[PDB]
Amino acid sequence: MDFKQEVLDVLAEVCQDDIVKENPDIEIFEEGLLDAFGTVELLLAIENRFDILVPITEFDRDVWNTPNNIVNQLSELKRSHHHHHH
Repeated sequence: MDFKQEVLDVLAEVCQDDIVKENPDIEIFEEGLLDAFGTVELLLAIENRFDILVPITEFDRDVWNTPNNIVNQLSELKRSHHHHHH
């Protein structure tokens, strides 16, 4: 499994647009590719696909602002925020 590519695929699914793969420095919020409800859908999908749980209070549109920067944030949280129900 390729974590970066799988994150980008989830993001593209939520945005309904593969522009996030073709232009991985695109400004997702400035370009209107993701809104609040889409953010919630993204964080839910990250939990459902990876068992990584990022609370909405840890999300920041300035930091999670491009596909590449989302991958980077998630890569940093991938151990510390990984759950596995016993």
